[PDB]
Amino acid sequence: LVPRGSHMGFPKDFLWGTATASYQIEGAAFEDGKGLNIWDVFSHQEGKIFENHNGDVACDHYNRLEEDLDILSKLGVKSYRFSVSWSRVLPAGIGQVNHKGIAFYQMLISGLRERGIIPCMTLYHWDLPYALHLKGGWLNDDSPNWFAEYAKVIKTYFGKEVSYFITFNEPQVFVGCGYLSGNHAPGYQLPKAEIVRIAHNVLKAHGLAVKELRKGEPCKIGFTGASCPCIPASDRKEDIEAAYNQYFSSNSNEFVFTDAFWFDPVLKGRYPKWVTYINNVSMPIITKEDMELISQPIDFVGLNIYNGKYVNEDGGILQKKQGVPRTAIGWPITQEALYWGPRFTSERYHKPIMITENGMSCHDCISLDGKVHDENRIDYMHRYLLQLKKAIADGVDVEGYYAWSLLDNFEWANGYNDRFGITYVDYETQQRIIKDSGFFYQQIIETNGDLL
Amino acid sequence: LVPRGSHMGFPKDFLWGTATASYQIEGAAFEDGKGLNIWDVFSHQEGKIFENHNGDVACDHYNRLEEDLDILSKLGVKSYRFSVSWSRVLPAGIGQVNHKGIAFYQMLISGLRERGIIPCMTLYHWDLPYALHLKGGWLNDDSPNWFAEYAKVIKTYFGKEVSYFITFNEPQVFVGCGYLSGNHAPGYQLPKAEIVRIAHNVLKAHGLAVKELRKGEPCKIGFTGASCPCIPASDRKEDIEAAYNQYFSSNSNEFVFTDAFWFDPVLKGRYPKWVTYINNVSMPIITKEDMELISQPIDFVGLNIYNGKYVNEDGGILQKKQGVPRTAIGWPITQEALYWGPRFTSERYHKPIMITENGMSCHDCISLDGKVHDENRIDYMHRYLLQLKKAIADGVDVEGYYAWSLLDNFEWANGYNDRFGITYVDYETQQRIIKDSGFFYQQIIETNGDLL
Amino acid sequence: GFPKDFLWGTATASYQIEGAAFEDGKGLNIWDVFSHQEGKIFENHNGDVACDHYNRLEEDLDILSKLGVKSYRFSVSWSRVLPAGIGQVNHKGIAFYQMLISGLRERGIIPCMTLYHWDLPYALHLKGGWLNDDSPNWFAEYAKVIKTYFGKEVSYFITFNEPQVFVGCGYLSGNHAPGYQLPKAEIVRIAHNVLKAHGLAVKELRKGEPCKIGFTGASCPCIPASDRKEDIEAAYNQYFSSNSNEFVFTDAFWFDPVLKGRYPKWVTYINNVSMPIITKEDMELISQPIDFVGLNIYNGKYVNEDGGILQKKQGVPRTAIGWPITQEALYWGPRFTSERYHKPIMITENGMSCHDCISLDGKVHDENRIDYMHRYLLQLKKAIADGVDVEGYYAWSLLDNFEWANGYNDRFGITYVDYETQQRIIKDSGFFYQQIIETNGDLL
Amino acid sequence: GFPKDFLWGTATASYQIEGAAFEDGKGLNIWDVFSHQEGKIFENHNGDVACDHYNRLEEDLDILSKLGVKSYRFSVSWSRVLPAGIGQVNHKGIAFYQMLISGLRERGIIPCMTLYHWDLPYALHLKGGWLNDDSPNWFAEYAKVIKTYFGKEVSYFITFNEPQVFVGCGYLSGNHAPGYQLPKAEIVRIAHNVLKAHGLAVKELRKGEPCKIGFTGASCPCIPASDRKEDIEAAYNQYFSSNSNEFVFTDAFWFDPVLKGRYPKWVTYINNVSMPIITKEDMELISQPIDFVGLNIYNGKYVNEDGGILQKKQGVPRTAIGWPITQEALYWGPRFTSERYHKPIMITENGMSCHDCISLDGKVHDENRIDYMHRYLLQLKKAIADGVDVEGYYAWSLLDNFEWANGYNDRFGITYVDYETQQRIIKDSGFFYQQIIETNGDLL
Repeated sequence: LVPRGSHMGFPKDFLWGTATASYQIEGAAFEDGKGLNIWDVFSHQEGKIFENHNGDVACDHYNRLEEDLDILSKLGVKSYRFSVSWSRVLPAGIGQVNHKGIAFYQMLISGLRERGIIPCMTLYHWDLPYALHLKGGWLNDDSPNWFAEYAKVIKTYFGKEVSYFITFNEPQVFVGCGYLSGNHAPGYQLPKAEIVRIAHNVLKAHGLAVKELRKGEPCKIGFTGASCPCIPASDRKEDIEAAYNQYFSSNSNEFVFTDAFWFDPVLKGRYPKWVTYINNVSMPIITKEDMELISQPIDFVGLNIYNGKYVNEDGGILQKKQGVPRTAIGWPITQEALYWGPRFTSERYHKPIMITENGMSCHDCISLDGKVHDENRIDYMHRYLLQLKKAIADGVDVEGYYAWSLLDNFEWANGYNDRFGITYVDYETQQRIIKDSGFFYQQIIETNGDLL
Repeated sequence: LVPRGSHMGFPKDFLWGTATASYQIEGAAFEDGKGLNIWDVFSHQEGKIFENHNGDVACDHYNRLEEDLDILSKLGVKSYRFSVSWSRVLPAGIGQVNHKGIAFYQMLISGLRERGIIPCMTLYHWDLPYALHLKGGWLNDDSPNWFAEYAKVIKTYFGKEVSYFITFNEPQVFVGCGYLSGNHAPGYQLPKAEIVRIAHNVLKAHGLAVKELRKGEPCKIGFTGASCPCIPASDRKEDIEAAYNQYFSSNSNEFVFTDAFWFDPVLKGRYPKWVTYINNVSMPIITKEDMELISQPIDFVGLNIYNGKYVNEDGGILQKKQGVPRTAIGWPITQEALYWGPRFTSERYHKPIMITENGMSCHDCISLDGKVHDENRIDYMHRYLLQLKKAIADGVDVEGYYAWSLLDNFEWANGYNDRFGITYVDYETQQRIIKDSGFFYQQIIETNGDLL
Repeated sequence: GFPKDFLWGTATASYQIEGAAFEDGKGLNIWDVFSHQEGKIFENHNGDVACDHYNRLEEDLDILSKLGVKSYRFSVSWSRVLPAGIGQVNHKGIAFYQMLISGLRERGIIPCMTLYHWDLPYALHLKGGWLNDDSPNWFAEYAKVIKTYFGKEVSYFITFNEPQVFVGCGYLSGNHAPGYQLPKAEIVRIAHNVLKAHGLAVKELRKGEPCKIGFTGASCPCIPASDRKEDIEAAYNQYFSSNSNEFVFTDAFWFDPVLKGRYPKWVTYINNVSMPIITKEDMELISQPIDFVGLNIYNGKYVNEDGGILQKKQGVPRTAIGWPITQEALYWGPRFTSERYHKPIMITENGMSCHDCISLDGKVHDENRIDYMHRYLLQLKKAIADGVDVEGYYAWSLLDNFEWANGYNDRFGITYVDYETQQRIIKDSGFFYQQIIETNGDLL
Repeated sequence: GFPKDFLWGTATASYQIEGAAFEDGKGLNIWDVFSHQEGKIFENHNGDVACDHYNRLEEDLDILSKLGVKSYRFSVSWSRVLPAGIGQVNHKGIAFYQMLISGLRERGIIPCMTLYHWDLPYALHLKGGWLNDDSPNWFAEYAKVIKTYFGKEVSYFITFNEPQVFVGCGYLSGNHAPGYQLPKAEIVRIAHNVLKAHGLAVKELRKGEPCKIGFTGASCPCIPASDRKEDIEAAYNQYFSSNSNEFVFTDAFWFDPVLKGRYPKWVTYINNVSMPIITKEDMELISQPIDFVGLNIYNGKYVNEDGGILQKKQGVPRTAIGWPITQEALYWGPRFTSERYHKPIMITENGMSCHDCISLDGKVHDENRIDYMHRYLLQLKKAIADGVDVEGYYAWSLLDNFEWANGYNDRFGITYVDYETQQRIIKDSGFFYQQIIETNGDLL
């Protein structure tokens, strides 16, 4: 990388954001003609979620939109990253549009523009329409075309007022956990060949969606991966190099959760070399036309980084420190991940990066004083943002940072047992209480991070 | 039932048969334009089959048809029950017919008619075309139409020479083990509502397939269930009634492996009442028209009976006797199952019955004398046929009995570790050796079971 | 408010803090072996070194007196003082605890000594541990050594810590050392040997100096739906219920024997092969007079008006180890135990696991721990107000330490320990607590 | 052909046939308790009654002589003769075995007594079983009691049956009594104690009458692919290989200590916490001279020229318990053992589980067992032809019986047992074997 220098710090037009996802916050899962999604069915299956929690109601954000928009303004957030519920706008996934569904996102986007908050719209954050699941979901050859139709509808109704789109959130997770480990919807444990087939169809879906998002008003399009940065043992050149190689490595026994497996097709138009020699029963035919479609020009790379892994000089994973600082969900705190992650991604692909998620699960409660004190989240945020500022100094093009999450919400298989919000939600009353971290982040934005 | 008494014994036209299934014997899994089926893929997944056995080659029946036909005639078998490989005649499951696949079954049927043996063709014995699995298989609303199209092709090409059809074999198992327990292809563990959805789509497929099989030549059409008969504690009326009720019972927590859940729809055009009360997420919509489609008139009920369970006077399950006679697969020998199973089915539905499978897994070997002695199989067959003869005497209309199997073969998740054959197969050489039970059965057929 | 002479304390256990597992002729304990068995502990952590408290006794004593703690609850490593579990006493082991107790008395801090905090000497484990008919006698000998060498200076003893856990987790579920999953009859045999062991240890501890003797249960209090009389009775009955299929973790299975001299009725009616013979003399031996009941309370469960446990509230406030925060537990637990047994209560453990770290400012901020303590202590103070006799409250723990099968992944300390340097850093909670003690809880 | 003095026998074990588990002062054993634990045994079968051989000794002896058996291998129930494992001898227990041995001698049948066939007295289990330092002494005492009451009329002794199984399955995998899953060091400790126990038992069995003393291993012979020297040597190496990750079920791990007075090399390099101290005195004690090596061989595995274990053939002939039929096992097992240890070999167990039943003709036809026996015995004959010292062959088993974790679901008998009525029906294999004995296997 070519350095930029410290002086400026964070860019003047840096998107200080917060992120949510449809299923995690919206509720009203069976209202206003919305079609079932795979998480509605998965979450209602005995044993799949922590204490059989589900997203039926969640934060009831569908009905409390106004209140949450006021929290965004109050905090002084520049950008709001959210996902559209495919099944809310297209109950069957294709064909008939649901106007009540469109109306909701319309009211959200008007509320955002009225408050001068830049919409960042995730098209797919895991809530596959159930009707499409009944037709084989991402195993179906037509799944790219289904997604394209959805993309077209998105652009049609929201292309006017929304200029930031992300096609897919974390294919590593929704394919890996959804279809390999089976812990996420729809809860399958499929063979390698089918994982490759699904990947291939998700990536082609991405291409077609990009094309659909290009028709009409100009906009910035992104793709978000789950990233677990390899943190080098030292600043020695060989150690950095080993961490870089390990970070972008993949093989037929361990690919679905990697960066390279997804980002190489998107950005370089090629899978990792190993893919070409796989001959397993039922492998998809991967063509040159496929790879051109997949690698449509996009504007930014989205990184979801929560933590990384310390590697040795040779790129092997170092044993975790005893009593290493950790979060409420069990993950370690590794501040340098928000340096090395963006750095290596910039070095490899030479693209603008947005941190589409960064946040911490904390055992938050309402204290006797009626407030929610989350110093651990503040320290986490403080530490991670310093590392991201260092990455910008060393010449990484970073255009935005999105705190996960605006609200405590339904954390997938962990239910409501993990609170990631800068805003606390009491689920008995649906009361919002802004946490200390919320005000901390507000001050950062107002000072554009100059005082970190 | 009105008895006929024990003078006549087995009817004059009784179909003495043996039974196989496509995937279990054919092999040639990747030849002659045959498309993949779910078992090709499932069996190649690590850990799914005993010692990773698969049906790639199986008994190589595809190439050794003439030797197998010769065994049939040498034994004097009246009828041969087999299944057609959907994926062999329709590689994508729909659309393009594969004429080399047709030619195989053509040469089988000609071979049979030439030897005066009556073909009993099963359409679906679990080998769903992989291409259709990728479209969601039986979860897909169109899966009935797929099957219908298959059935039409069946009728078109084989309706001339084949007069006995079975639409589905053991939906209890291919749905229950395929989609609930996940031990069989495609290896899923789906919620209750999806099992009902699959069941309903399978049953509608049956309806449509019957209609296709009715167009053109006249034939007899059946539907085969896996049945575990409840054997009453005694001949007292109340003990019998209790066994009857247990046998035909089902509920939302135990239905997929039951008789009534499948046979009530087919034969009486109604689900068990509990189904209409369920409202789980994403239950299929069951219409009056659906039930009329499902309940096309058919000519016989198929029962696959290997063993039953002894019940107390209240219909509760009695504890299995210590050291009860059992088989190599671990199942108990329960002779009375082949009396009570047919009897109760006869009483409930008043339809002709065929025993479409009965047989035993034995730890068979080639002895020093070069022969295969299976006296345990002989005794099993003798005892069960005695019981079937008694059912016929007590007024059960039984039109045939098919021994499972003609050949040792691929026994699904148990691979080649379970031999059910009246003919031994050495898989190293593909040598067939008719077992003692084969000659025993030959004698039964020639005497029409008069000497049992 | 809180009584004038209230034992404001903090608590630890030998294996969780000491380290120095293989020095000065200390014999092996079951945790030394168990912890070294791959897969038994989070990331194969072990207490070989732990907080190195063996070697940093002085520093930790200064923390105690800096916080102004009135009493220090700790356990004695049975294997450190009796390496084979019986016979030859090890004087270098005694020296350590002697040095500690001196340090405590020099700072005016009342020692509260737990005899058995789960670190069964391995040599005794090779002889069948608590399945052995002689196991009560082994303990008695250990309790006699304790009185001999420490009875002069120590007048608060706890025989056993959480029999629910070291038996239930150690021999039923198998998540704790020695990691067994034994039949019901052997669980009862173990329980009966432990309870007889307690009796004999009480008698040993009664010879010589006058002292207060206690017994500590892991208690999960049933919190009534409301203050309605019937909801309270339903909660009480649930709290003190037990049966053949769920007893090892209950209060009544252990405390009724100790305090009422009888097991729950169902225990006698069992006749599983190999069940121990429970005699009248056994029960008289078990039910020696003791001076207080120890309650380890972390959280409880809410019960409906019929005694049925309610489902945990969605998004309930919780701790870093996953447990819910249920403040009312430190009211109802003491109150119900007081009502049933009419003995003085000692809260021998109360605390919270937090995801603590050193912030950019070099301090350890644990506001959650502060709220937890504040809330729970309010409840205990209300129990006192309503006439419940509570003689002491010990915060778990003085130090972040080895949390058994969770290793070092759970920090319960009012003092943070960086395990890389063994540096102690007092958390905000430590100063909060200091202030609570100074004011005897009058500002809660 | 087969030698003139060949010991053509059949074999049983106490717990598998005797029943009468709770009578005539017999103490509990681990299998009494384990088998009553929910879900430990196939359909919760136990040996409370088994074949009721205790109460039907005459009938079973009559079958033994009817078959023309030359030797009868049985085990003595430790807990039947010493109800507490040590101390008071139970003379009603002794009487039974005295009656058995009388009935054998009376019928001209050579007794072959197994001391330990897995039924450890429960009292000793409570004292830590084979983990306890005194367990070799417990067994020594037992072996002295055996010699005292049976040394006059019994000249064939086997100290331990299948240490591979009772230690491997009993304490590593946990599928057999007592049902534990212990660390490597505790397995080696148990092995060492069993082995030392063996040594003391030999010395006890030497005091008085001269006798033949053996040690029985569970053996899985490696069958060379071909008769090539390379394939043979590779099979030999694999057959006697072991390592710290895979030793408890091997031959070398147990037989080297007994016969060569050394453990395999890898044992030197284990430094795990709790590892037993193996002294040279221990090794000399273990490695007492013995008269024969007992092999229990059911099947083997085929190894390529490299020594790598070959995959099982698709559709290989197998038994009702799932094992493959590998006739050559009863050639290479003896030969390789004979070459390594230069000791006389006794096939102390060989047979086949079959899905046997009473046919309509009222007979029990078991042609598979007949073929199995014929195929294996031909292979044993060929070993004797090639100069392997084999002193006898004992068909497992006389009766269908309690097959441990598989309960009564696996029938190994040459006599069928109907558990409803306890009727015995000699199978075709019994008669087949009778004929082989009368002809001394000349017609094989």
